[PDB]
Amino acid sequence: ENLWQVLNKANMFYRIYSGELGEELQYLLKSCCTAKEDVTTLPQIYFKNGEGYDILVPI
RNA sequence: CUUAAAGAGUCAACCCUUUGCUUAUCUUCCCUAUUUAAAUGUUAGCAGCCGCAUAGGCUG
Repeated sequence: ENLWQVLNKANMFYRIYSGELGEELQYLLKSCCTAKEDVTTLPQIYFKNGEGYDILVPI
């Protein structure tokens, strides 16, 4: 199994997330938990937010 | 300015063959269709003869 199987059974990602297996592991997990952004080849719609619109990109 | 914006699914074909749904059946008794009454509505628009008339008159 790759990392995707082991992190997703028996609530293992929440176990590393709440640090039952270690706070330095919490760090390792969060070092991979980042927000990378790209808006190309994605839908961009307008949603009314009250007297104006927001360009929502639904992911 | 709508998970906005955009897009060629194309092609091809042997469903075969086989077959016993036969067998025997009581439908059946019953019994009131009874009674009337204008056909009226002129109920016919005819037969000859006087005539050129299929115009018009006469005769019963």
